[PDB]
Amino acid sequence: AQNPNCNIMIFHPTKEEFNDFDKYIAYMESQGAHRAGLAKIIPPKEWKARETYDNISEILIATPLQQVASGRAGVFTQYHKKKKAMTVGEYRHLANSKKYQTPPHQNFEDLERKYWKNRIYNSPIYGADISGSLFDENTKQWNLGHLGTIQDLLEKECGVVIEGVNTPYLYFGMWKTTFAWHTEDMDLYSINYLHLGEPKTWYVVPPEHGQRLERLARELFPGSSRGCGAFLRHKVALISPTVLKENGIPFNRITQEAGEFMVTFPYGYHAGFNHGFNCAEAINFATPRWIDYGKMASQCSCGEARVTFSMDAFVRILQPERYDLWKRGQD
Ligand SMILES: O=C(O)CNC(=O)C(=O)O
Ligand SMILES: [Mg+2]
Ligand code: NI
Ligand SMILES: [Zn+2]
Repeated sequence: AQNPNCNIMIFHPTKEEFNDFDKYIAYMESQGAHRAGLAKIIPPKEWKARETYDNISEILIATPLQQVASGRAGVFTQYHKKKKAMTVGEYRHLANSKKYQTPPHQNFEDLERKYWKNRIYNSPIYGADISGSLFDENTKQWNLGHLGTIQDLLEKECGVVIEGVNTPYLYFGMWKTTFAWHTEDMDLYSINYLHLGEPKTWYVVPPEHGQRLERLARELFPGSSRGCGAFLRHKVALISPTVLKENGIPFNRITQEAGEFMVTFPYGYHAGFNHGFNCAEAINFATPRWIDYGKMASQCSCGEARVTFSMDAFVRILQPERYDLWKRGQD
């Protein structure tokens, strides 16, 4: 069995290998990459996402989110307070201001230490889940807005024909902006490209050990666990690496830099934070190996998780027994 320790693998495809997306995912899986839950892909040196970023300040962040924390430094939840709209220009200036800027630090390890120590005492502002793309239409390889759709995957594998569309989202981050422990909707894959700016640190639990994380989360957030049998779907809970190590939860960590892709694999729990002002683009996708994870994915039916239009058909086709209850949660 390849990669039995479930280490995060890093890949360096050639320009030739970068032509066929699906083929390269299948290659990474042949090497055991999926066992980690996350992989890094460094594009060939000849590739570019777009020519320049010179005009990105005119993008609108319609609903910036202030991420307010409650708990202790290593075990906390965050709620999103909606703020008034601002342009990317305005947001970048805010990120770089004395109140919000990255503190002086020696290296990534020191910054990680400062994050876990001090995150809860600040409320950074995140621009999330903004429909759009920053890939040039002429970028033909690994363009996140030109992937084959999840609907077409399910049609090809299973023969059914469903509504729904699948488009990318932009994320604008600053120091301490935080993504909580989660898997993807319907335990899909995700792919994330860091377009510009400062790094993003990721933590991941191997898919084969995801239920270990869920058990700890039930222990650490006991009121939340009574409210919902899949409350990590709410995307609000943080658990530090120190706490994970104390409770024997297997995980790995890696820092993504501008110009690099990360892939999350089905049922790979992940969490992380941004080092300073940055812009990422991400999208969900499917392969034939996903279908069995889609069929088994947990669902939030308490009403909190509320998700896209396109998830309806996935639940309806793959999880018909659950459909009625899940849709009462949506409606
Ligand atoms: O970049 C972020 O804030 C969050 N991204 C993801 O969880 C992802 O790409 O799967
Ligand atoms: Mg612009
Ligand atoms: Ni994700
Ligand atoms: Zn719920």
